Amino acid sequence: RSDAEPHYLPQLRKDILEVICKYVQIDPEMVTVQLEQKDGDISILELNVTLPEAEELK
Amino acid sequence: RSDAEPHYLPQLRKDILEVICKYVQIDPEMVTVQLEQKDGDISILELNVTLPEAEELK
Repeated sequence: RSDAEPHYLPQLRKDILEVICKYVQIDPEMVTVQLEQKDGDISILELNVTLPEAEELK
Repeated sequence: RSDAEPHYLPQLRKDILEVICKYVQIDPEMVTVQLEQKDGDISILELNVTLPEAEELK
């Protein structure tokens, strides 16, 4: 797990998953996660959030 | 603001920003946000997180 070096980066992404859950309801397999980097000692953690339909919830 | 219809989607992304702050420290202009959709009544909220260098923090 290359994201284990910090131990917080993956803690925040999983948090946004529970966060979107507190306000909505989606699975972890629906949210993608991908880290990138720039030529200047910089990183870029991007995460896709595929939300499904919704209507039964009011 | 097309993301104002739900009022929670943008609340979770801003939360992950503060979350990465509680465990680290970055600006909102460093994290990108982009929503997408599929041909099946589905959405895809992707957000880039450009993290800067780090060392002064122990």
